[PDB]
Amino acid sequence: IPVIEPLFTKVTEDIPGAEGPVFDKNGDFYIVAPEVEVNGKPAGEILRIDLKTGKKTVICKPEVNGYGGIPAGCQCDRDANQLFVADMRLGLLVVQTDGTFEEIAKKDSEGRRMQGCNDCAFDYEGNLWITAPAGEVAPADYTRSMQEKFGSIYCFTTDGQMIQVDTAFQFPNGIAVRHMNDGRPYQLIVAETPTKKLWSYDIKGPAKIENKKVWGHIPGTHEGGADGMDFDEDNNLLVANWGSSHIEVFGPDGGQPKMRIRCPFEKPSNLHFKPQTKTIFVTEHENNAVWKFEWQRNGKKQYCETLKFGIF
Ligand SMILES: [Ca+2]
Ligand SMILES: [Ca+2]
Repeated sequence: IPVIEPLFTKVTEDIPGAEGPVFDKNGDFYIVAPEVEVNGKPAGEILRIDLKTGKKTVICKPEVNGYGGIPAGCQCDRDANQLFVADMRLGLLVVQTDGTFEEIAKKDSEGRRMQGCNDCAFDYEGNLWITAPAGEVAPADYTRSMQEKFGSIYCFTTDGQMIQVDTAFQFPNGIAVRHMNDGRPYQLIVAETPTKKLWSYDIKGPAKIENKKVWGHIPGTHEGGADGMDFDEDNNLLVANWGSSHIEVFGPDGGQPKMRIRCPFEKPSNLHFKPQTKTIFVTEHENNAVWKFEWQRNGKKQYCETLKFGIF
């Protein structure tokens, strides 16, 4: 398996558990710090990063009824410039760039308490697919499915329904949506970290998935596995393989990695493309920093880059 070693440039550092890199509709860059703590209690933060100086600004420190959050994944909305944030303690949050935020749901469509979320991905129809590796959200005691299989997958539909689409995962982490050339959602790819597996489902409609299958195999016997992921414009899937110093690259059909990207750090966590460029920003947990490198091509357009009132 061919391995490439591109030049990695440091952007910023000293961000505990650096995760969820994302660009909003104005081109601003944000990341989350899920591991920030105060007196032993969660006090996760959402930061805006100045790409010119690397300076950090905390715009939001989520807390609900005295319970601090553990923000871990982000997606920018299309119809409004707001961020949807998966929080391991609070569930799903919608955060405004001014720092104000709102809790999306405490229970799902079946009346069951919400589970803590880790990452999410919009499909082009506007539905948000979410991984939930933690147990019930605060005030429930914090737990995670690293050993036991109670991780779930949710879909937050355009008409506001929070539906659990599947469960029994051992720490579902990264997630991505494969689209057809016509823009129609085709497959859902979900990373199950410790098992070194990538799973796929066929998307038949909002919150409707079938044919669960082992889509890809993550290399290594190291502790960890697939974390965050994203597609490039040719539908190649780039996957951060936490613990093995590489980002794996899969072809549209999955299976075994077609290429590997060697990183100057052991723990790549998540990544995101800068709109309209080949530049990929990567968060990593060895130094808790954010880096950037040039890929071979542009990234796949995110939902927030699509037009609601477009002709073609
Ligand atoms: Ca993650
Ligand atoms: Ca991303």
